[PDB]
Amino acid sequence: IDPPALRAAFAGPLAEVLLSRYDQHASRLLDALHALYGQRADYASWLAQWLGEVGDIARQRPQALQTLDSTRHAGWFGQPHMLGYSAYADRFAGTLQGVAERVPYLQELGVRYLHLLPFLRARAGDNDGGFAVSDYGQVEPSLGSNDDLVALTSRLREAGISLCADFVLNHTADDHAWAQAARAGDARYLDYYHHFADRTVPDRYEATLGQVGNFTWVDDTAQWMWTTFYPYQWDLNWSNPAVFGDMALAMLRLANLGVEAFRLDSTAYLWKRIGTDCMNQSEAHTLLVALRAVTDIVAPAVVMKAEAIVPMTQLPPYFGSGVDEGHECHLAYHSTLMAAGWSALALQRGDILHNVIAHSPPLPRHCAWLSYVRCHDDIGWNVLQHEACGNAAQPPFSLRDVARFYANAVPGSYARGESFVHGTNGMAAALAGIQAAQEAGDAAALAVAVDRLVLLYAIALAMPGVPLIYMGDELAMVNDPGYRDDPHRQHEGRWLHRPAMDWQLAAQRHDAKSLSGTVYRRLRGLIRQRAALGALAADQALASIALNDPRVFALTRGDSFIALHNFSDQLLDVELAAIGVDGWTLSIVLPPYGVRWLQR
Repeated sequence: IDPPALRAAFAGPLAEVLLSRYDQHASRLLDALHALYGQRADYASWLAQWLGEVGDIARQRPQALQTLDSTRHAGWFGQPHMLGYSAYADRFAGTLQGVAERVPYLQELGVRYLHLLPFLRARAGDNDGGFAVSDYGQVEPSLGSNDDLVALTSRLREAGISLCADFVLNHTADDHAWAQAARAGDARYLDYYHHFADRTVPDRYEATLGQVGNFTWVDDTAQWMWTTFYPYQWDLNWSNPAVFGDMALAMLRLANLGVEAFRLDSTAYLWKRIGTDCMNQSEAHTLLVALRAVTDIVAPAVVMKAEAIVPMTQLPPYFGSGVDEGHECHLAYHSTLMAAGWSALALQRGDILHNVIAHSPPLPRHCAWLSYVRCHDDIGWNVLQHEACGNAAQPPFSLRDVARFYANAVPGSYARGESFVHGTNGMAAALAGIQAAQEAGDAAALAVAVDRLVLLYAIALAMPGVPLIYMGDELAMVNDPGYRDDPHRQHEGRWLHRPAMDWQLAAQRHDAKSLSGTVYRRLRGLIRQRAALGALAADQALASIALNDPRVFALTRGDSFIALHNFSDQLLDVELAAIGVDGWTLSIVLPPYGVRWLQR
């Protein structure tokens, strides 16, 4: 208790801007922490010490970053010029400094938000693609060190690009320094994890748990360790304030190295409670509110993004529920839209997209969506289970049929994906028909395939928030079956859509006659138009006009923008009086898989 004392601990021996923010946000932070740890005898002593540490980190934040902090307005990340890009640092340019040398390429595309997949120290051996983190405070040696991260983000800022980094807060690798200390008998760090002397308590938990099989016996610690995911990933005990404190500090150190966005991974499992499924508990959101409050005070230029890949009906809480709305995550991934796009494409049904947008939870103030077409993972069709059941406006559809189509397990498919309802692996270009058309040297089919790819991206680009291009899609890169020939990746089918960047192919973006140049040019056109449309800013409404033709999808933004999509293989038109329009293009005829943008 005693706010002035805590403020002084935070303040240090002797700051106006930083302290003004503390005065406005610290109370929310304190209530969150008290709700979670307030009953502990060590709470007060822990809090005072931690705030002192936070204050020191805050004051050492680079001036350039402090400037972004005090000049960025809320919702900056949702403006029209914002365009994202996701890639593995090694696959894209080998190293961090290599990524920095490729910034001109990112700047020409129009990128302002770059997500580099797990680049922090990862577990030796298997590490689930870097998600088994062994050190939150140091870069994977093969990519460089903190010095290079700093140089990278400085270079990125020179192009107006914000770096997004994964922050795996639910668990660490079993070789993380904390885990090694636990292995060595340090009771202090053993307590950073959920450990049990025997199966008694774990059995009680498991009774209501699910399988994603949640506990692993470890010889070195002589205890059962909570392991929701891989046996080598130990779940942190967030009921321990020291864990929250050290992770919060680790987040700020990363922010001080230039990280401007944090993809909070596996946040649903942050809080455990006997009797529950230990998922999406109230406390897990309280933890995110706390972390968000810390950033509002120390580094407000930063954004918090929920990684959670779930049905859009489960996303609102992440933006903060009730009194906390607007005080939790800034962004969330619209996975329902992503899967609906591919489903709509394979079934030639725009009505599925109408269903998704018409029911898309309205974004809270200063919050936005992360829209995308593909990512480093397989397409998880299950997120559409609800929609697939159909409703009064949209008849049901088969997810199994959609999966089979993209896995080319059906007679007439132009897709070349691979089954992982099981997910689907493969590059956007492979799924859209581009790979198949290229294999057959079919010019006609290639052109249609290019339209399909552009169509799905146009949808993401019209969304409120950050449209995230997956590395290589702008060049229509196809699958990389190469992983199939080396015993180290062979067992991981997702490598099929995790190719290394082809910089020679990238050089072809200049030849408007090449496939890559054609795809690149078309995507660039949409990107530029999006950048000029204020109606597309995240604070503007997002809706969908119900049309009487199931093949078409109409997406509206604000009250002056309308995007029309034809998800069928046939030419058709949409009557102006059916969408109450008669404006400017940026009835209306829509070619197969065509998209049209209009404004007042």
